[PDB]
Amino acid sequence: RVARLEKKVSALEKKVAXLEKEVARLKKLVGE
Amino acid sequence: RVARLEKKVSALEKKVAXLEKEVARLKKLVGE
Amino acid sequence: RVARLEKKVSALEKKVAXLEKEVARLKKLVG
Ligand SMILES: *C(=O)c1ccc(NC(C)=O)cc1
Ligand SMILES: *C(=O)c1ccc(NC(C)=O)cc1
Ligand SMILES: *C(=O)c1ccc(NC(C)=O)cc1
Ligand SMILES: *C(=O)c1ccc(NC(C)=O)cc1
Repeated sequence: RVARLEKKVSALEKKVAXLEKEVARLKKLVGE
Repeated sequence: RVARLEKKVSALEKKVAXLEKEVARLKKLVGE
Repeated sequence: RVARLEKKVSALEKKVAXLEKEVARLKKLVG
């Protein structure tokens, strides 16, 4: 169970990094 | 401890799915 | 190993919170 969780967490980390970059680019495109 | 973590990771996987979908939609609307 | 996972999961939760806020703002401006 812990090994499987470790792999799920690593996958999530890669996706969240990404979303952060994508969100930062969209914020620039839309502007303020 | 591991069961509790599993629940948390499941909840995160759901939230990231979504964000991915929302971010794909916004990217299509902004273009580029 | 479990404590290392717990730290990683806490970190992700704070990051997803956020992304949700930022995305909610973007959705409102573009919608
Ligand atoms: C949990 O991810 C887990 C638990 C057991 C094993 N392997 C054994 C039982 O041979 C792998 C991973
Ligand atoms: C799409 O946003 C999407 C679709 C299915 C799920 N499933 C979870 C919430 O059980 C999440 C997000
Ligand atoms: C897991 O994150 C983990 C496992 C073992 C230890 N340390 C002790 C001494 O067993 C720390 C962290
Ligand atoms: C977002 O959910 C968030 C982050 C920081 C704060 N700080 C205030 C309330 O002290 C509120 C909400």
